[PDB]
Amino acid sequence: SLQEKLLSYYRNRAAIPAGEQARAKQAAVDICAELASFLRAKLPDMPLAAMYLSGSLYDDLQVVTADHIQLIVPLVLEAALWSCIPGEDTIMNVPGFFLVRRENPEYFPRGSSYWDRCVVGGYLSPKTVADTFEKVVAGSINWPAIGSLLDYVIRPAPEALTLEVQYEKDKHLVIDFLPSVTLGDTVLVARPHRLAQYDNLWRLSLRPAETARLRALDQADSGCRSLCLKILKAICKSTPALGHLTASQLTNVILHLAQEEADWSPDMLADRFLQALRGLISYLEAGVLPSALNPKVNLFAELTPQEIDELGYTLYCSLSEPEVLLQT
Repeated sequence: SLQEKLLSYYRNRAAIPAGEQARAKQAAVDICAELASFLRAKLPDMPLAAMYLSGSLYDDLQVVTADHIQLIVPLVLEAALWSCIPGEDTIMNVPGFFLVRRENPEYFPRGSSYWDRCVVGGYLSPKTVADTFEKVVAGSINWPAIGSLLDYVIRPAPEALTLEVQYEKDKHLVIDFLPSVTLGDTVLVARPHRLAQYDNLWRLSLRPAETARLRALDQADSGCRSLCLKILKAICKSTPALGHLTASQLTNVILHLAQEEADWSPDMLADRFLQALRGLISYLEAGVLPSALNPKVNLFAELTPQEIDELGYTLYCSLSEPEVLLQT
């Protein structure tokens, strides 16, 4: 049965050994700690909150291999000096992105804030902020030496704010160094829009709120939404034609489906899985996957039509024998 194959697939492909997760996490904390020491030592005047590790590996949602970790570097911005403007509220009309505006310059003039050195045209520039950290992360810290003390091989990617870490002979971990402005249950990040004319905008991450909503849903009925998600994530991670599908997009298909369908008991996993495949296909066909948390945001807005066709056709052809997705 499909149910049995899905559970076999989760068991044999999707779930990451507790020990492998441990080594990846430790590699990340080692790296974080080294960055914090450098920052506290060479940039002690840079107002930052506590850096913390984040991502699906900390929420029990990472699959196949422990290979991706976010390192959130939150800027401290004075309340009276800055505002965060939603992209959908600007002339450019760019949902999913934000402006961080320097406010009250006539009352608190240029220089009142450390972050004034990263302001361009009255806005905290994500590009200038990222450049500042790039010089630190990619130009100032001795990664060859540090990897040696920790027995890792650490290199910034060519995307210099991405650190490639070899923590085992052939186990590799990517750490994304994300300069951020935390905004409640959401995070603004310096990771440029795919289009070039949308680059002074901070990117809005809804991950923490999406994750919390998913967990709350399963907690209320002891349901299988998270398990279904993990199986979907593993399939897309293991299938080249499906690689453009992101954790967030898959999480939101489940969140919408959770609004339409109440029954996520363990024995309904297979039915939910197929419903999620057909759901995905309909979203791809429309070219629109609205964020379940911010409906103004289309989660497919950064895919091209060719990328969307490949996803849609791959999934559609699979419906005639869904088992092929389980690497069979």
